Amino acid sequence: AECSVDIQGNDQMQFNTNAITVDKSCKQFTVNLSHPGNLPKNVMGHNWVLSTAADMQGVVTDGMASGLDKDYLKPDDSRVIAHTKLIGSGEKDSVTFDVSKLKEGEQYMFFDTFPGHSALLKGTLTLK
Ligand SMILES: [Cu+2]
Ligand SMILES: [Cu+2]
Repeated sequence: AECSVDIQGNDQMQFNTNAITVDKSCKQFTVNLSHPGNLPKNVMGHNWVLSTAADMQGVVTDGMASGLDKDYLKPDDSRVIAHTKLIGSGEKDSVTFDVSKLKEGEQYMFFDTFPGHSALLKGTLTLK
């Protein structure tokens, strides 16, 4: 079945999807992130970070304290299942992860850890 998704986050604080479904016959799953807009990474950086729904708050809280030079993730954060780089306008990055990290029945969120962004640049991810 399809095992990749293209995602944009723009300068208007939107990802172009808020809901990803990962087909359970996929062995790996790829997210391709790009960033329409004009603003640089240090003011309008976005990443795509996956964790369980329950872990999202703590990843976001620790990430935002970690600084730009950490790409806004706490180093060795074991809650992070997969993520792209933090990217600014005009840049792109992909991540491919093993679908065996995901479990059916569990709720996942993807989100941006750039400070303050996750209230807007987030959505759900389901293994179906
Ligand atoms: Cu397939
Ligand atoms: Cu952002």
